[PDB]
Amino acid sequence: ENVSGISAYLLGLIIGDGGLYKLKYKGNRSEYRVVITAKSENLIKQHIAPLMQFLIDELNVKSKIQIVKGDTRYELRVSSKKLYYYFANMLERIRLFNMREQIAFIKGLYVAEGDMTLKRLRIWNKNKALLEIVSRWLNNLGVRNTIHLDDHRHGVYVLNISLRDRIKFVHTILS
DNA sequence: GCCTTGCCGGGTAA
DNA sequence: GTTCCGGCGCG
DNA sequence: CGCGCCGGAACTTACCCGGCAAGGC
Ligand SMILES: [Cl-]
Ligand SMILES: [Mn+2]
Repeated sequence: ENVSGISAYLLGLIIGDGGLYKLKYKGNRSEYRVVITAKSENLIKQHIAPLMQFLIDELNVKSKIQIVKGDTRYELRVSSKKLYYYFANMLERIRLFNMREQIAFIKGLYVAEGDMTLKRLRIWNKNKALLEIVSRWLNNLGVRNTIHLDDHRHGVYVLNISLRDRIKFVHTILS
């Protein structure tokens, strides 16, 4: 479906450059947040937000897309119990993504946490198990890759995509 | 040569 | 990237 | 009383970038 794909992509952005938060305030107040942060307000307004808005319309979510200016980056924020569980449940069923979703999701994760220089093809994350999942999808799409611990200061692993397959990767995934 | 990729420090964009 | 804050709405 | 959407803001740190050098054809 068109929404499952846009969903997979947004989840990549979210995991890569934002998050999902179940907040608890005093006294017994709460909030659920779907967040993507970025340096460029323009990317957020022009590229990311129209995608999220579509998803919101599609799910009859009522919350508004908030764009908040932070000291170091802009934050897209949807304050919504519904949107939150939607993405959170999807994250839990990640291993079952089909090809369409796999691709969309890797695209989102790469845009967010990849080497966009493209001189090398790399993805960074502290979650090894998440990288191992991506690694297998790639291998099965004919894109060889390795994982090792890149940054010993912060426990950040890198998924390195063999440049022998640079073309199949840039073409297949970053479409 | 040249290409690839593991290594590792800077500092800003998460 | 994450979690405080004070606000508000609502059964 | 209990919870869930707003609008920030302060707070922390995980990324991305990019030079180097070892191994391979
Ligand atoms: Cl995971
Ligand atoms: Mn990023």
